[PDB]
Amino acid sequence: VNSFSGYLKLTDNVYIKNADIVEEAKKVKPTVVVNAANVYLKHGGGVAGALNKATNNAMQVESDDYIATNGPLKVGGSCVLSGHNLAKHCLHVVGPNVNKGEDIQLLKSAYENFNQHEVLLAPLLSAGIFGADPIHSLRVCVDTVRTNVYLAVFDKNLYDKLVSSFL
Ligand SMILES: O=C(O)C[C@H](NC(=O)c1ncnc2[nH]ccc12)c1cccc(Cl)c1
Repeated sequence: VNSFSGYLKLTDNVYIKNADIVEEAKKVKPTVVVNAANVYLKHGGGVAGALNKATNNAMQVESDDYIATNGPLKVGGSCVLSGHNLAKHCLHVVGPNVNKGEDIQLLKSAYENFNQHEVLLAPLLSAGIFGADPIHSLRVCVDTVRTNVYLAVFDKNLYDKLVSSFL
């Protein structure tokens, strides 16, 4: 038993809510919150900019030190950093950004990173300003992640569309 609340059950292990992931994180303090990152960990907008803003830019400061030491991530890859005031850990996961011309086939690889953590609060990878089809991303999530994932969908209209079309 965990302390996520009001989540619609999609499958054995995937639950979904129309909620601001930043607000969910502040309320639950999960072990792992997933950031929809880019390879440079430049947290400008979307999930990343919003999470980072909620940490008072501490996420960005930590991320810049990480990149200075390790170089960029791979598209499809991830790293574990602090969750600051939002969670124990933040799993920064790089899905493909369609508006950058990146390979949508890498979405499955991106979701595979979730399997290294027993429970996660997460956004829908490559949705929003990443420009991929959110219905497809949800299908990849359910068909790839085996651990317990709680998806927080910001856009109300998107949430309703995702629920009503889910097979
Ligand atoms: O679920 C959605 O609607 C799509 C979701 N977006 C957000 O979670 C979001 N976007 C902008 N500002 C925000 N502030 C608090 C949350 C938040 C998303 C998912 C993957 C990549 C990106 Cl880039 C965006």
